[PDB]
Amino acid sequence: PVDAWIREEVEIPEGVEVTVEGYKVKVKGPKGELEREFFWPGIQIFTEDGNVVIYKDFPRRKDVAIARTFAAHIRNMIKGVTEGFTYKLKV
RNA sequence: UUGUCCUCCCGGGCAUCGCCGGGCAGCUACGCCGCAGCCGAUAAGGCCUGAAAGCAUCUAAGGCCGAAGCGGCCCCCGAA
Repeated sequence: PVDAWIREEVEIPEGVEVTVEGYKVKVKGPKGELEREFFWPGIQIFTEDGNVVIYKDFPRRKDVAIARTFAAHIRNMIKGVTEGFTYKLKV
């Protein structure tokens, strides 16, 4: 194990409410609702105060990578639900 | 229609069916009719999201397309 435990936090802005049931996380905001199932053996996701916490005991390199990508995905959900995304293409 | 025999005529036997021309039915080909391009998942490859590795990155987790190849539609045998 690279460390005793790993704990990644994702802050929740005022306009967004985040809920977790089992291994599936819901993010609701003024623009819509988003879902996703984040599963990895040993990683547990819960909401504490105003943050979403991805936590694991005695993680390894791959576990750390998985936790970081999960945090990035949750941040992407919050970003999309609170302003959304726009792509530009040139013909 | 040739040779021969039944005496001759008609009518017949044999000579590869005696030989030659034609020939329906049947069988045949050299004849004629019939043989779908659509769904599903993939290989190489082309991409999205994304960290390990505050950036980057098609890959580590996750997702989308993608072969005369693979599975189904189709045909034949099939209640030991």
